[PDB]
Amino acid sequence: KEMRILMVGLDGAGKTTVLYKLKLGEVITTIPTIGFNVETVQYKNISFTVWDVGGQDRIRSLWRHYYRNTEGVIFVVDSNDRSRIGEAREVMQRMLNEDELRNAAWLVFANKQDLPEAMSAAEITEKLGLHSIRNRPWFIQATCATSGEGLYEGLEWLSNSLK
Amino acid sequence: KEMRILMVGLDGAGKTTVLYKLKLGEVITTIPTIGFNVETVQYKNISFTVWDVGGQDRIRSLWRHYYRNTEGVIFVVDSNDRSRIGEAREVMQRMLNEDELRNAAWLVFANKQDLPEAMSAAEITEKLGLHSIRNRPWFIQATCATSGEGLYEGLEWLSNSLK
Amino acid sequence: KEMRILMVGLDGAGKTTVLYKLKLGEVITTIPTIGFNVETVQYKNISFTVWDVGGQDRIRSLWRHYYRNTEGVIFVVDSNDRSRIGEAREVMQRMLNEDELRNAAWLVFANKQDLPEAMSAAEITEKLGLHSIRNRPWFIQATCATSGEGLYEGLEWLSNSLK
Amino acid sequence: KEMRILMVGLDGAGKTTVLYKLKLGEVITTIPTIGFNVETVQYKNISFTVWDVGGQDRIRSLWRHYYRNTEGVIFVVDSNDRSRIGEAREVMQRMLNEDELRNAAWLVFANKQDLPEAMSAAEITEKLGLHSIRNRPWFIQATCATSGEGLYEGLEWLSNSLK
Amino acid sequence: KEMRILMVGLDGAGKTTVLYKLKLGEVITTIPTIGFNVETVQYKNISFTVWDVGGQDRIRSLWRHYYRNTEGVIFVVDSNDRSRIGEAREVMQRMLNEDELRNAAWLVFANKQDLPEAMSAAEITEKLGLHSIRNRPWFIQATCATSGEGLYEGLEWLSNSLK
Amino acid sequence: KEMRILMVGLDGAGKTTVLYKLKLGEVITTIPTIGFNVETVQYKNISFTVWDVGGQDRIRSLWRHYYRNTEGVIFVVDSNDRSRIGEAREVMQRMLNEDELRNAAWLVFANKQDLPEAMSAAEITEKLGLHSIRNRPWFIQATCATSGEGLYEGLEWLSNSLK
Amino acid sequence: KEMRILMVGLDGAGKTTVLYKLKLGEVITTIPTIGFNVETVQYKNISFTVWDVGGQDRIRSLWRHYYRNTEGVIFVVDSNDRSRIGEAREVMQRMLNEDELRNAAWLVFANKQDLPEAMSAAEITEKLGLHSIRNRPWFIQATCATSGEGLYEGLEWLSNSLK
Ligand SMILES: Nc1nc2c(ncn2[C@@H]2O[C@H](COP(=O)(O)OP(=O)(O)OP(O)(O)=S)[C@@H](O)[C@H]2O)c(=O)[nH]1
Ligand SMILES: Nc1nc2c(ncn2[C@@H]2O[C@H](COP(=O)(O)OP(=O)(O)OP(O)(O)=S)[C@@H](O)[C@H]2O)c(=O)[nH]1
Ligand SMILES: Nc1nc2c(ncn2[C@@H]2O[C@H](COP(=O)(O)OP(=O)(O)OP(O)(O)=S)[C@@H](O)[C@H]2O)c(=O)[nH]1
Ligand SMILES: Nc1nc2c(ncn2[C@@H]2O[C@H](COP(=O)(O)OP(=O)(O)OP(O)(O)=S)[C@@H](O)[C@H]2O)c(=O)[nH]1
Ligand SMILES: Nc1nc2c(ncn2[C@@H]2O[C@H](COP(=O)(O)OP(=O)(O)OP(O)(O)=S)[C@@H](O)[C@H]2O)c(=O)[nH]1
Ligand SMILES: Nc1nc2c(ncn2[C@@H]2O[C@H](COP(=O)(O)OP(=O)(O)OP(O)(O)=S)[C@@H](O)[C@H]2O)c(=O)[nH]1
Ligand SMILES: Nc1nc2c(ncn2[C@@H]2O[C@H](COP(=O)(O)OP(=O)(O)OP(O)(O)=S)[C@@H](O)[C@H]2O)c(=O)[nH]1
Ligand SMILES: [Mg+2]
Ligand SMILES: [Mg+2]
Ligand SMILES: [Mg+2]
Ligand SMILES: [Mg+2]
Ligand SMILES: [Mg+2]
Ligand SMILES: [Mg+2]
Ligand SMILES: [Mg+2]
Repeated sequence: KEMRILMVGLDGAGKTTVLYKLKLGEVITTIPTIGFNVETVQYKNISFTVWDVGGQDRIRSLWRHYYRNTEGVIFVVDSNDRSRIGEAREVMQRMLNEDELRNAAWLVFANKQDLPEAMSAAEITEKLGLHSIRNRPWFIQATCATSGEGLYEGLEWLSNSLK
Repeated sequence: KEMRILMVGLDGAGKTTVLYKLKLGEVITTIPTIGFNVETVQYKNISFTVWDVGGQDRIRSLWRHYYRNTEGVIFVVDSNDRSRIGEAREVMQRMLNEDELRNAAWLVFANKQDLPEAMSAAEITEKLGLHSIRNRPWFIQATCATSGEGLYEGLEWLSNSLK
Repeated sequence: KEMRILMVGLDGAGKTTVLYKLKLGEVITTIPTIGFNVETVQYKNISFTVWDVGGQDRIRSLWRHYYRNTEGVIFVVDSNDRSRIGEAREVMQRMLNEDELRNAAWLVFANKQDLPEAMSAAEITEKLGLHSIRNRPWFIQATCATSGEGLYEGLEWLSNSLK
Repeated sequence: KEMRILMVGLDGAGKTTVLYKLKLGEVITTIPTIGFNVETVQYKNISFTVWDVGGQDRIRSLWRHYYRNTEGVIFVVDSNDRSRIGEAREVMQRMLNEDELRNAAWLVFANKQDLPEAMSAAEITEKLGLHSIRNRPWFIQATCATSGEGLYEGLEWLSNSLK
Repeated sequence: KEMRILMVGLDGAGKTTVLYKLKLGEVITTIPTIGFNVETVQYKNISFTVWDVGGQDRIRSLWRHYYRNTEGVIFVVDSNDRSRIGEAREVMQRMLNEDELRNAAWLVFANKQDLPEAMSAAEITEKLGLHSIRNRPWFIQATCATSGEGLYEGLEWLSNSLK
Repeated sequence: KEMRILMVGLDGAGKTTVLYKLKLGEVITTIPTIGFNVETVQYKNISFTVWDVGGQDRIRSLWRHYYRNTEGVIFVVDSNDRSRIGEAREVMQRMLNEDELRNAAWLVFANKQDLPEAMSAAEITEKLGLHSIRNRPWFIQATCATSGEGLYEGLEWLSNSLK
Repeated sequence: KEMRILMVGLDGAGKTTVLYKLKLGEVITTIPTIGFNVETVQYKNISFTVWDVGGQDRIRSLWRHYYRNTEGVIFVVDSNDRSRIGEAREVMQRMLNEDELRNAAWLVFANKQDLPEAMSAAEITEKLGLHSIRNRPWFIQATCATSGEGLYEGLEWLSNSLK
C-alpha cells in the first residue's frame, strides 16, 4: 500500500533519469541535483515514494538526513564508468554499516547498459562485493533508463519486501 | 526452546560458512573474522544462538569472553589441512580444561570433505585424541558446508543435550 | 489412559521401523537415529508415548536422560545378527541395574523373524539371560516390523502393567 | 546409601579403565594417571565414590593422603604381568599394616583375564598371600574391564560391608 | 552501547585524518592539533567517542589528562617515517607503563601504506616491540586514511573488548 | 581452591615463557627478568598463583623474600645447557636446606627438550641428585614451553599436594 | 605502595636529568643544583619519592640531612669522566659506612653510555669496589638519561626491596 525508497549513487549515474522515466515515462533533460527530488509512483497497487538526491562529493555528506524510515535503497552505478567503480564500492560499504538502514532492502541498478563498453551485472556484482552482504536482502538488475529496460523489474523485486 | 552455542576452530576452517549456510541456506563470500558474528537458527522447535569467532592467533586469546553460559561448542577442523592438525589438538585440549566450559557438549565438524585429499573422521578422531574425553559428551560429524552435508545432523545431536 | 515407553536396542535392530509401523501403518525408509523420535499411539483406550533413540555407540551413553518417569521399556534385538547378541546382553544387564528403571516393565522384540537365519525367541531368551530377571516383570515376543506381526501383541502385554 | 572406595595397584593394572567402565559403560583411551580421578557410581541404591590414583613409583608415596575415611579398597593386579606379582605383594602387605585402613574391606580385581597367558585367581590368591589376612574381610574376583566381566560382582560384594 | 577511545601518536601520523574519515567520510585538509578534537562515531550499534590529541613534543606531556576512564587506545604510526620509529617506541613503552591505562585495549594503525616506501605491519610489529606486551590485549592493522582501508577493521576489533 | 607457587631456576631456563604459556597460551617475546612477575592460572578448579623471578646472579640473592608461605616450587632447568647443570645443583641443594621451604613440594621442569642435544629427564635426575631428597615430595617432568608439552602435567601433579 | 629514594653522585653526573626524564619524559635544560629537588613518580603501582641533591663539594656535606628514613639510594656516576672515578669511590665508601643508610638498597646508574669513550658497567663495578659490598643489596645498570635507556629498569629493581 505504501513504501519509501532512497535512490543514491555517484554523480552521472542516472538517478534523476530513472525517477522521471518511472514517473512520467519520458526522458527529460537534466541538471545536476544540488538539492533533492521526491516523487510518488504507483505500481502493483503499491505507491513507492522515491527520494532522488545528489551525488556530488559535497552532497554525499547530506544523505544521512534521509536514511531514517527508509524501507528500500536503490544504488545506481554507471557501468561505462569503470574508473569510479572503487569509489562506489567505498560509498556502498560505508552506507551498509549505518544502523538507520539496518533493515533496508538493497537494489542495484547497473545503468547505461546500452553503451558498447558497458560492464556486465556479474562483473559489477564481483567488483562491488555484493556477495559479502549477509545482514540484508539484495538484488542487482541491468537497466537502460533511456529505454526503460529493467526499471519496472526493480520495483517488482522491491515489492517482495513489502511491510 | 533455547540453546547457546560457540563455534570455534582455527583460521580457514569453515565456521562463518557453516553459520551462514545454516541461517541463510546459501554459500556467501567471506572475509576474515576479526570480531564476531552471532545468529539465531531454528530447528526442531529449538532456537540455537550461534556465536562464530575469529581463529587468527590474535583473536584466539579473546575466546574466553564467550565461554560463560555456553551450552554447546562446535569445533570446526579443516580436513585438507593435515599440517595444522596438531595445533588444533593443542587448542582443543587447552579449551577442554577450562572450568567455564565444564558441562558444555562437544561437537566436531570435520569440514572440507568434498576435497580429494580430505582425511576421514576416524583419522581425525585419532589425531585429535577425542576418545581421551571423559568428563564430557562428544561427537564428530563429517561435513561439507558448501553443500550443507552433515550440518543439520550436528544440530540434531546438540538437541540431545537440551536443558 | 496414559503410559510412557522407551524403545532401545543396538543399531540396526528395528526400533524406528517398529515405531512408525505402529503409528502410521506403513514401512518407511530410515536414516540412522542420531537424536530421538517421539510418537503417541492409541490402542485399547490407552495412549502410549514411545521414545525411540539411537543405538550407535556414541548415543548409548545418552539414554540416561530418558530413564526417568519411564513406565515400560522395549528392547529390540536383531535375530539375524547372531554375532552381537553378547553386546546386547551387556547393554541390557547394565540397564537393568539402573535405579531409575526400577519398576519398569520389560518387553523384548526379537525382530527380523522373516529372515531365514533368524534365531528363535527361546534361543534369545537363553542367550540374553532373561530368566535371571527377578525384580521385574518381563516378556519376549517374536516380530516382523515389515509385516506388523507381533507388534500389537506387545502393546497388549504392556497394558497388563498399567497404572 | 553411601560408601567410599580407593582403587589402587601398580602401573598398567586397569584402575582407570575399570572406573570408567563402571561410570560410563565404554572403554576409554587412557593416559598415565599422574594426579587422581574421582567418580560416583550408583548400584543397588548405593552411591560408591571411587578414587583412582596413580601407580607410578613416584605417586605410590602419595596414596597416604587418601587412606583416611576410606571404607573399601580395590587392589587391581595385572594377571599377565607375572614378573611384578612380588612388587604388588610388597605394596599390599605394606598397605595392610597402616592403621588408617584398619577396618577397610579388601577386594582384589585380578584383571586382564582375557589374555591367554593370564594367571588364575587361585594362583594369585597364593602368590599374594591373601589367606594370611586375619584382621580384615577380603575377596578376590576375576575381571576383564574391557568386557565388564566381574566388575559389577565386586561392587556387589562391597555392599556386604555397608555402614 | 558506548566506548571511549584515545587516538595518539607522533606528529604527522594521521590521527585527525583517521578521525574525520570515520566521522564524515571525506578527507579534510588539516592543521596541526594544538588542542584536542573529540567526535562520536556509531558502528555495530556501538558509539565510540574518540579523542584525537596533539603529537608535538609540547603536547605529548598533556596526554595524561585523558588517560582516565579510557577503554581503548589507538596508536597511529607513520610507516614512511622510518627515522622516528624509535621515538614512537619510546613513547609507547612509556605509556604502556602508566597505571591509568592498565586495562586499556591497544590498537596500532600503521598508516600511510599507500606510499611506496611504506614498511610492513610485521616490520613495525618487530620494531615497536609489540610481542613484548603481556598485560594487555593488542592488535595491529595496516591502513590508508585517505582511502579508508583498514579503518573500519580497527573499530571492529575494539568491539571485542566491549564492556 | 588456592595454591601458591614459586618458579625459579638459572638464567635462560624458561620460567617466564612457561608462565605466559600457561596464562595466555601463546609464546611471548621475553626480556630478562630483573624484578618479578606474578600471575594466577586456573586448572582443575584450583587457582595457582605463580611468582616468576630472576635468575641472574644478582637476583638469586633476593629469592628469600618469596620463600615464605610458598606451597610449591618449580625449578626450571635448561637441558641443552649441559655446562651449568652443576651450578643448578648447587642452587637447588642450597634452597632445599632453607627452613621456610620445609614443607614445599618440589617439581622440576627439564625444559628445552625440543632441542636435539637435550638431555633426558633421567640424566638430569642423576646429575641433580634428586633421589637424595628425603624430607620432601618431588617430581620431574620433561617439557617444551614453546609447544606446551609437559606443562599441564606439572600443575596436575602439584594438585596432589593441595591443602 | 610507597618508597623513598635518594639520588646522589658527583657534579655533572646526570641526577636532575634522570629525575625529570622519569617524571616528565622530556630532557630539560639544567642549572647546577644548589638546593634540592623532590618529585614523585608512579610505576608498577608504586609511588617512588625521589630526592635529587647537589654534588658540588659544598653541598656534599649536607646530604646527611636526607639519609634518615631513606629506603633506597641511586648513585649516578659519569662514565666519560674517567678522572673522577676515584673521588666517587671515596664518596660511596664513606656513605656506605653511615648507620642511617644501614638497610638502604644500593643502585648505581652508570650514565652517559651514549658517549664513545664511555666505560663499561663491569669496568665501573671493578673501579668502584662494588663486590666488596656485603651488608647491603646492590645493582648496577647502564643508562642514557637523554634517551631513557636503563632508567625504568632501575626502578624495576628497586621494587624487589619493597616494604
Ligand atoms: N547514453 C545513455 N545515457 C544515460 C543513461 N542513463 C542515464 N543517462 C544519461 O547520463 C547523464 C547523467 O544522468 P543524470 O540522471 O542527470 O545524473 P544523476 O544520477 O542525477 O547525478 P547528478 O544529478 O548528481 S549529475 C544524463 O545526460 C542522462 O541522460 C543510459 O542508459 N544511456
Ligand atoms: N572447497 C571447499 N571450501 C570450503 C568448505 N567449507 C568452507 N570452505 C571455504 O574455505 C574458505 C574459508 O572459510 P571461512 O568460513 O571464511 O573461514 P573461517 O572459519 O571463518 O576462519 P576465519 O574467519 O578466521 S578466515 C572459504 O573460502 C570457504 O568458502 C568446503 O567444504 N569445501
Ligand atoms: N528384512 C527385514 N528388515 C527389517 C526388519 N525390521 C527392521 N528392518 C530393516 O532393517 C534396517 C534397520 O532398521 P532401523 O529401524 O532403521 O534401525 P534402528 O533400530 O532405528 O537403529 P539406528 O536408527 O541406530 S540405525 C532397516 O533397513 C529396516 O527397514 C524385518 O523384520 N525384516
Ligand atoms: N587386553 C586388555 N587390556 C586391558 C584390560 N584391562 C585394562 N587394560 C588395558 O591395559 C592398559 C593399561 O590400563 P590403565 O587403566 O590405563 O592403567 P592404570 O591402572 O590406570 O595405571 P596408570 O594410570 O598409572 S598407567 C590400557 O591400555 C588398558 O586399556 C584387559 O582386561 N584386557
Ligand atoms: N599520502 C598520504 N597522506 C596521509 C595519509 N594519512 C594521513 N595523511 C596525510 O599526512 C598529513 C598529516 O596528517 P595529520 O592528520 O594532519 O597529522 P596528525 O596525526 O593530526 O598530527 P598533528 O595534528 O600533531 S600535525 C596530512 O597532510 C594528511 O593528509 C596516507 O595514508 N597517505
Ligand atoms: N628453542 C627453545 N627455546 C625456549 C624453550 N623454552 C624457553 N625457550 C627460549 O629460551 C629463551 C629464554 O627463555 P626466558 O623465559 O626468557 O628465560 P628466563 O627463565 O625468564 O630467565 P631470565 O628472565 O633471567 S633471562 C627465550 O628466548 C625462550 O623463548 C624451548 O623449549 N625451546
Ligand atoms: N651527552 C649526554 N649528556 C648527559 C647525559 N646524561 C646527562 N647529561 C648531560 O650532562 C649535563 C649534566 O647533567 P646534570 O643533571 O645537570 O648534572 P647533576 O647530576 O644534576 O649535578 P649538578 O646539579 O650538581 S651540576 C647536562 O648538560 C646533561 O644534560 C647523557 O647520557 N649523554
Ligand atoms: Mg540527479
Ligand atoms: Mg570466520
Ligand atoms: Mg532408529
Ligand atoms: Mg590410571
Ligand atoms: Mg592532528
Ligand atoms: Mg624470566
Ligand atoms: Mg642536579
